[PDB]
Amino acid sequence: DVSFRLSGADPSSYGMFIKDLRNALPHTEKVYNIPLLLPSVSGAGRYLLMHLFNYDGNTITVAVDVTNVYIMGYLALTTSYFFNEPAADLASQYVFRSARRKITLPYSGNYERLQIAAGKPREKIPIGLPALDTAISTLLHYDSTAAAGALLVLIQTTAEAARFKYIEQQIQERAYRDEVPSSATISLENSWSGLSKQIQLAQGNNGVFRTPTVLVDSKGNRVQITNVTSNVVTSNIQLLLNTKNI
Ligand SMILES: *[C@@H]1O[C@H](CO)[C@@H](O)[C@H](O)[C@H]1NC(C)=O
Ligand SMILES: Nc1ncnc2[nH]cnc12
Repeated sequence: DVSFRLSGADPSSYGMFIKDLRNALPHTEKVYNIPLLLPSVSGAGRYLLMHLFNYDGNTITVAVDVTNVYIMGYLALTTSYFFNEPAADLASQYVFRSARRKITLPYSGNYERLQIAAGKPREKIPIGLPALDTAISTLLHYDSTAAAGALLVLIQTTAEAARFKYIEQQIQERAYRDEVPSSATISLENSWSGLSKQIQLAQGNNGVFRTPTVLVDSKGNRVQITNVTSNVVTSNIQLLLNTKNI
């Protein structure tokens, strides 16, 4: 298990949590020096539990699939909550079995459905450590519309930060003040599977992507990533989605 406390949190303690989260994900291989997530894991071992504590010390436990860093569900006091999708239903067979009741959220866990449920796109939802404290608090008591927004915050400040050093740094910048994600952040989120695939295909293609990945950069400009010498590959992406899962 990995844990993060908002009470006393700073960029350093958040950095430590994101390190712990990455390190909890198993791999047997690195591709271009980046850990390659496993094709599959059987049984309860598929799921990492993240213990998150709000500023007041209240807690939720979040279930994360270690193959793809996908949040499947969470436990808040004695109630479990899972996304409305087959992978989350499967997860519910292994985690939080001792919850007094299980609620299936009225949406799946992808960004398209969550943004619909929340009534707003990610571009308009501030993220940061304060927003993560809010999100934890929101999830403690069921409210499906409020929970959609909370879950967009939770996913970007945990899973997305684990996947990309740039996103981790963005959240660190937002330790004490929320701000909507940069368009580069949005771009990276949207591109992880694509990038993961191209980095793997580059092995056997002399480091060259079979298909260029289009990203938005820090200055707001749109760029093509064509090979493993890109900063996105050398100094940003931290985990690879196995092509078996693409
Ligand atoms: C690889 O990417 C860099 C930019 O990141 C580019 O300038 C260079 O020409 C590319 N090399 C090849 C072989 O595509
Ligand atoms: N539930 C989820 N967990 C991790 N990353 C995601 N990206 C979109 N939905 C996600």
